[PDB]
Amino acid sequence: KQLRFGLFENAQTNDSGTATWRHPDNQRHLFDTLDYWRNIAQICEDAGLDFVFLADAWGWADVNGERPDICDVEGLDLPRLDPAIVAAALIASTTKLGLVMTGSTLLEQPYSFARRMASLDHLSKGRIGWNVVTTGTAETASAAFGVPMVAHDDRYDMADDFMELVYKLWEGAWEPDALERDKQGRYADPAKVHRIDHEGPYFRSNGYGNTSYSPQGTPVLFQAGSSERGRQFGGRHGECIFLGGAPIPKLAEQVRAIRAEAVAEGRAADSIKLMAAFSCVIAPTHEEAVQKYQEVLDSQTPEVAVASYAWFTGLDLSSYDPSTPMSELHTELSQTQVARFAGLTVGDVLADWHAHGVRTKPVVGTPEEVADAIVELAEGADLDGFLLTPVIQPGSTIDFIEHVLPILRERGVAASGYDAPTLRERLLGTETPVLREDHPGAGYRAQSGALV
Amino acid sequence: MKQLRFGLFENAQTNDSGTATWRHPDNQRHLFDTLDYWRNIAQICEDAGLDFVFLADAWGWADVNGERPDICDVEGLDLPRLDPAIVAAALIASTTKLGLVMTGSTLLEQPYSFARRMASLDHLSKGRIGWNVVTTGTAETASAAFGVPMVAHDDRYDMADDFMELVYKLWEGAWEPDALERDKQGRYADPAKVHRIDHEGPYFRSNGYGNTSYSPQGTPVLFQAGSSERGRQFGGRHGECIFLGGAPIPKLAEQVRAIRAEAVAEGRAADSIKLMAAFSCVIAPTHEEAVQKYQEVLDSQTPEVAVASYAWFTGLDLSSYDPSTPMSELHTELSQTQVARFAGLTVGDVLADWHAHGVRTKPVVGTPEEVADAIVELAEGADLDGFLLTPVIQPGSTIDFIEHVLPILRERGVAASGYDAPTLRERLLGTETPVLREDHPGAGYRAQ
Repeated sequence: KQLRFGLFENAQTNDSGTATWRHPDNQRHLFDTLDYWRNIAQICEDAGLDFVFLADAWGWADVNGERPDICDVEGLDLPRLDPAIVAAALIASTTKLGLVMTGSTLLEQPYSFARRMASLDHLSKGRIGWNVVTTGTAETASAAFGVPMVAHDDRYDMADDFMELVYKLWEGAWEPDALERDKQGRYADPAKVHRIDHEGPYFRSNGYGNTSYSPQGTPVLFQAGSSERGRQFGGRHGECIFLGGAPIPKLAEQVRAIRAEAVAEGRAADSIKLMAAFSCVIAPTHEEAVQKYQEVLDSQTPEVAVASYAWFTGLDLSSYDPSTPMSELHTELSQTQVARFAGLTVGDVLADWHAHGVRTKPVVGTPEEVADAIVELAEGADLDGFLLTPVIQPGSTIDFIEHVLPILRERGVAASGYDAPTLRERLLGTETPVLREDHPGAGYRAQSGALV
Repeated sequence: MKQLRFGLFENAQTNDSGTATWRHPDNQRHLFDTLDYWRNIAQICEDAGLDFVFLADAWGWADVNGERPDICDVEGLDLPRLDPAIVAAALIASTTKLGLVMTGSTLLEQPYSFARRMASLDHLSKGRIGWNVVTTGTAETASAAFGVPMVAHDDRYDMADDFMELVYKLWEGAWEPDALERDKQGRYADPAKVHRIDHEGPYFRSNGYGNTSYSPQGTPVLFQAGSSERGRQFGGRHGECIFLGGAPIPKLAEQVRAIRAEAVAEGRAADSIKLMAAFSCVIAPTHEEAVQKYQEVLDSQTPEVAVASYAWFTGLDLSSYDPSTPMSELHTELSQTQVARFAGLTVGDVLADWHAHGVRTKPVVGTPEEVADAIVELAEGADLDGFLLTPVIQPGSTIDFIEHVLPILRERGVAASGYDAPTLRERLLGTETPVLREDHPGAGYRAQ
């Protein structure tokens, strides 16, 4: 089993509730220059990484109903760039690297979104993926768009309706061989160009699709929802599921559950790929790696943690002493919070948040120790790959590539280069660039008997 | 002496404007869906010092009597196409000075995500982005695709005004130009320089912060075309560069004066709005070889195309009349307004004109000196600031203009020798910095 590796990026300086931008080796304060992205992409492509994944966000920080000064002083939330634009600009400087971007079913218009993603897939020759997001933090983003809030219980129903429409546009509107472009013959075969018809609870569309059938048809579908409804959505539509950090026995159960959901959806258990978020700090000795991790933590302003904790969870902890038990708060807590905080103090909670926010806890050690950790995760939890989540850029990515990946390649668990041109062929380990027949999007193909 | 600016009119699809010469052996835009076609075009333009490449856009498709007929696919008349923002982003990495201008529709875009998309292009390109502000579109097809109702024809410019006010607030007022400090020993950004916007218009609403900080140009260079009195009022308020269609010097000159008067009425300097005329040509060493070169272009287009695309573009289906019939005499209601121009022409005459150029301008056909003389006479007679080159065959029409006509214009001193500034606004408007002029309405939305 050869594992796949991708890089997690954000088109902004800080991510995931942390703020290590002041670290002397951190360069992502330069996120708004193309040279930052060209350098990152060339590092990944020279190493044979399977893809770079661009996360996204639409909203901003909300601490007690306002956006406090510390959000600007430490660049906690803003500004950012549009990931589709970054992805498109990286097409020109890469040839094999996959490019994966977040796109929101809550805020995108499906018809223009389908044309945009298919245009990326044409120009890149089949290297595009889409991380399907439905939630976010939604409250700020909705006021930015002037649109009403969609209840949390309906967001995945809206996402289901969104998927049905983009499947019609990507798979049902133009047959794969419709374009002929023979100057002495036909431009296109009119019998292979179809009007679509869609009338759902949230979206409606009637008529032709702008873009013809792209090299992959549908971009590789990534998904990371962790709620019960979110895992059902991923088991039905996701080809690659991103899992956040957890102990090996918990990851193993999550993987088992997701494969079982895929099976209940009529898909082969191994036709869905599971990739875990993975962070590391690498140095030539274990003691130096521990010290290097401490220096990352020391680079974050101490006041950040309590602000970003309130933003991400809604719980404001600023007024309390660090020794205050989490049982003795003023507010009442969901049951979930009382179980997770059992025996902890405010200082415990903020110190843990300071260290990694919602990012995975890093594996800290020598190159061989980090490589051993990767193999134990993969064998212990039945994983198909890892999403590298850097703590400092570009250094965290360079360190992994230069010191860890060679050990993994020697051990036979990482590939040596690029043996397939499209993202789907490489990730799904097939010689077919289009969706599998047991995937829902395949049911919309006109050449296979779909309606209209 | 006025130094004219030049841009290239492109389309992210094979055929445009109701014509279809894709079958010509030298036409390469059947490969519009490959990056190599666009890399090549952009490199030709940038090496020549052309100010920009302009990517038009469309969301609809052909309608003839409520059908999309088979000829549309057999000849690629309308579809398929690519998204022009994605093409433009992909050209950033292979260019350094070239302007990238793209159509964006105020009828269909959401202003908050559009503002972020355009400012992201502007950041990554270092201030080379333009936006052709489109306020029209087939309320039938494009709106059935999006599942939204037809915004009333007589309210489209009111909706566009509200769109503009909001994207101005996001681009100019949400983040001050120097808000980002990125000092690891100091502050990342100055909180006093990051502002919540509040907008409550008849069509759009937004409350909160903007995703993108102040981009190199602030606002993309604003292009506009629109013939009506209301469209001239809109262009005179918002447009920095105005595209005019094909017209003889007297009418072109009157349109230039009217548009500058509208800019003046909005408190702008009369010369701070630039007028660019569409221009097409076929060039060859002798006049006779140029006539023959054009004829081969016309001969490459299938005869049955013209009557089909004419019905699509105008709603008038001429397919059932023999070519002898005249248009003032047989069948169907005409508007008392439009159809006078049909006097003294047969059906075959209309379709022969339409076959030649569709909605594009009639090409100037001749020698390099004849084409250069046409350009200078248009510019001097109409007080134009530049020209939008519309090719008949790509890439050859662009190559021929660059290799044979542009040197003459430069030798005569009516075109600059090369790039004079790195950003699009500095080149087109002569500003001292890349940001909007202080007398442009968009600058009124800057903070303080």
